[PDB]
Amino acid sequence: QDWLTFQKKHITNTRDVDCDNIMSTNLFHCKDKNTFIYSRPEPVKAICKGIIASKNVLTTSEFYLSDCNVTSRPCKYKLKKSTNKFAVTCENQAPVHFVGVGSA
Repeated sequence: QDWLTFQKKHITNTRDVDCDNIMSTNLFHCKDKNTFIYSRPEPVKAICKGIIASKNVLTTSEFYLSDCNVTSRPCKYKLKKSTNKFAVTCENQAPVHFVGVGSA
């Protein structure tokens, strides 16, 4: 989509996110699982340096990222708080898509 709205979708202001509450917003619209990126926008975009075409890149740094995984309970979750690097799809040297946490 775009660099700015990607922030609205995955860039949050809190490491301790009430994702359990947030999910009632159509943004998450009672999702099963979503990771967030608690970061400044600039550090995030820096991963995409050199990336013109749309392709995913792995973060060189570790970021404060949490995964809301829905339990057996309907739209109720567990929070998994992690600090790791992530993969994002960059285009025009801007992250627009989140691929997921998973790396060495």
